[PDB]
Amino acid sequence: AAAAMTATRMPSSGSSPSVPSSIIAEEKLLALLAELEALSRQLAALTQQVSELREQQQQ
Amino acid sequence: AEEKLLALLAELEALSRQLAALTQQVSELREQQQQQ
Repeated sequence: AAAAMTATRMPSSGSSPSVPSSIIAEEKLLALLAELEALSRQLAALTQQVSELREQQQQ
Repeated sequence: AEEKLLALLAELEALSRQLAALTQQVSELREQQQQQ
C-alpha cells in the first residue's frame, strides 16, 4: 500500500558468426588438374617399360 | 596455406612417379648392355 510504492517495480535468435578467426582470398588459381593427368600418364609409362624388359627377355 | 599443401602433395607424388620412370627405365640399359 505505501513506503516502497514511491518509485516503481524466449526460444531462438539464431546467430551464426561465433568466436573464430578472420578470413582472406586470392585469384592465382588451379594448375592442379594437370598433375592428376601427369601422374596417371607417367604411371602408365612405368608399366610400358616394365613390358619392354619382358618383351626383350622373351626373345 | 591449405592449397599450398595440395600443390606440394601432388608435387611429391609427381616426383615419385618421375623417379619411378627413371629407376625403372635405366634397367633397359642394364639388359641391352648385357645382351651386347
